[PDB]
Amino acid sequence: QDNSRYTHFLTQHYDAKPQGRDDRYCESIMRRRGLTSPCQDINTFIHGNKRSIKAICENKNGNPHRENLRISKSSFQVTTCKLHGGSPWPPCQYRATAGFRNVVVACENGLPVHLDQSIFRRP
Repeated sequence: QDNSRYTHFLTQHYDAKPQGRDDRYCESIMRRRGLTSPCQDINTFIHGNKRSIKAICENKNGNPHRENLRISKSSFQVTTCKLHGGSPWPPCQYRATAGFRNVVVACENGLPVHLDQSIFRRP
C-alpha cells in the first residue's frame, strides 16, 4: 500500500543491464520476475538507470499525457516480450523485440507505478 507499487513497478518493468535481448532473454527474465503463473501476454522492460525513469514524473524528463499519464522526453532502450502460443499456462513462450523510444508511465507521489503497455502492443 506504500511505495510498494513503485518497487513492484521495478520488478515488472526494469532491468538495468540485460545481456542479449533475444527470445531466451525474455523467457528467462519473465520466469525470474514471476510473470509466469498465468503467462502474461505482453510485458516490456526498460533498461538504463533508475534516476532517469523516476524523472519522467517531473517536468525534468516528462510531459503530461492523455488523461492522467506522463510521457518521457528522452528515449530508453527497451525490450518487449510477447507471449507466443495462445495457451496462458506454462511453459510460457516469448518472442523478444528490442526497441528504442520514449515511454508512458503513471506517477504517484513522484514515482512510476504503472507502465502503459499499449504503445508497445505495436501491431
